[PDB]
Amino acid sequence: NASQITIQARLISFESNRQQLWKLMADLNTPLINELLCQLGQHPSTVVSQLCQPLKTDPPSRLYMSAIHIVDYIYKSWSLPFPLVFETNEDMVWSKNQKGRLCVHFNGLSDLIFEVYCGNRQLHWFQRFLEDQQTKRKSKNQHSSGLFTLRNGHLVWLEGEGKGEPWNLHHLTLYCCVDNRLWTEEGTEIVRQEKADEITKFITNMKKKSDLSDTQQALIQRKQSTLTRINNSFERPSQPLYQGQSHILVGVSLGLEKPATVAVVDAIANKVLAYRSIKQLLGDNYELLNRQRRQQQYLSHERHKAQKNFSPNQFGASELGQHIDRLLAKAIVALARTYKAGSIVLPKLGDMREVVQSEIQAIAEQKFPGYIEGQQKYAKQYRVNVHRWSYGRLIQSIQSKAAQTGIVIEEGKQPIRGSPHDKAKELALSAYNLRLT
RNA sequence: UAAUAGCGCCGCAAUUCAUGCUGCUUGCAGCCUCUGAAUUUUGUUAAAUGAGGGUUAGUUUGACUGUAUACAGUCUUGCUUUCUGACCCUGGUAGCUGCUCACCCUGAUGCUGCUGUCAAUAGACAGGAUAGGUGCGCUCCCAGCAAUAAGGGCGCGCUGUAGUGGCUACUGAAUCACCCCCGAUCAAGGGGGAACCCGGGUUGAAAGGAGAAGUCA
DNA sequence: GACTTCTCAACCTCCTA
DNA sequence: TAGGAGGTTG
Repeated sequence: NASQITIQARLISFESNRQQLWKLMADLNTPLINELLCQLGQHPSTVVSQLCQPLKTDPPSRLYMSAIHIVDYIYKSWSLPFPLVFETNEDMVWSKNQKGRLCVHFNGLSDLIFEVYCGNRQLHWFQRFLEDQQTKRKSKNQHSSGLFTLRNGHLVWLEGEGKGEPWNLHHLTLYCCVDNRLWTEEGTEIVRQEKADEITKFITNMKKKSDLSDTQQALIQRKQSTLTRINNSFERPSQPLYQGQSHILVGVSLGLEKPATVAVVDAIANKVLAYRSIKQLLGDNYELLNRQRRQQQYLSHERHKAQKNFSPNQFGASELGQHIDRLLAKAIVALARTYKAGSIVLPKLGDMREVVQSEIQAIAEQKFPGYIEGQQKYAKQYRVNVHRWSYGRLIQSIQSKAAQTGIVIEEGKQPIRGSPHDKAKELALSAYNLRLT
């Protein structure tokens, strides 16, 4: 699931409650470090479960389980404590304070009621969590847990500049992972379909082998309980999702001179419905692209100047590149949705060094026809000014936005040469040609 | 005193276009009114970019419902970012750390560069982001430096007190989004104005997917 | 900071209120 | 009886 998103909010409680939480978070981060050395040594994560059992009594029943999950994630990789991650829809017990504000009541923290401070841009998510738990409560456990839009969340701390306090210094911040497709009823239908198929496959696979007479029956019981409860739905808003025209393919072309260009082209026909260039996708946000290029030049010169012995290089850095890589994805997806596009085509990220090198060469021979010295000099001067874009965050942001809206993404092969509009059109057509296979 | 030239950018002009407009003939035909694209050629334009360091639980970007992408209704919380304004500053004082250096010569993706006044010492003091060059920046150029790229020479294995940096602690100013006043700042809002529009509104906007750990750049 | 992997329960099952 | 906290699992 690439459609799922993460929301955040700041929690606000008394000084005493924060004190208890800080003490427990320290008493939980201290032993999980000890669990690491024990865990890592034996391998050269199922055994980890009974590995923590002796560690239980050494120094929050649901919270000791939490540290187990974090380690498993680190292993498979190959004064703030670590976040307390809640890998359960039902770990948090939402409520509404007497003053109307929401509250969170964590499972292991019986007396720790935090007040939820968030933004109105995303208060509807917390209200949805509340309504979901309330709907389960009204139905008396007759709704499957797969559909409360709240997959998991982890509580983190944050740094402050007061420099005078153990926790008054630090700010709580809740990070709930919420499946965006789980908001509308029609999307929850597809989510229910996929989850039912997964449950069927998993139960068939597990029935095909033999397990313990009690754990196997209990897990299978939960499976059919989920299958029974999942058919009863919630009173969620209805939206017609997205239709998608198969023949219409929005082709997106990445380069150096133009950071990104698009081409809405028919595939059954051979006509381009409408091109858009980088100056036209970024409506009134083009000065942002220019100043980001200037900043990426300045920061690269500074990084080169710093050489080997340096102070931290984030001086003057920002997330302007990310803001532009999101403004661009929003515009590209909106353009796709306007023309009923069924898919957005993106270049393979692997072919993004060869493409930029070839584009630099093409510009060089375009300026200096055969004067090789001038071509090399201009290539150097161009690489000085027009730095390489960040073609990873852009492809990722488009993948997120399109998946959220409902537009599937395919990948083709960007042509080596030609005008950026022609490159985009031919990429889009090549994608359809390969889809025909 | 000098900044030629070069490259990126930004507009301003032309020209050809269509990603545009109109016409139906529905894919052709005109054109350039708009919206843009592509060349090349300009820098007057109060034309458009750009313009040191900071300052808001800042405004807008919102949800659902009914109707037809709009409007009406209801709810709304201050999270993380990005711009634009506006404002403030160009800092103390007290410790500590890092680097560099006998001298020349080359002069680096090196350093520094604003006004005014006083001295005309090398610095103060008042202003202050229009801050060396050009419409705007640069790893380019220019002026001074250059021991703090690199290399070359060359005194007695040293030349070492200065030049630059970093850090902590307590501090200074602005704690803002029409303006002021009193608050809050693990929360908390209230009060008083003014302009504009028609007792109500307005008095800038945007975007969010997080975390972990590696691989590096 | 910017690129690369990786994660995104759930009904059961007691046990106090 | 309805939450609260644990419990377990490919």
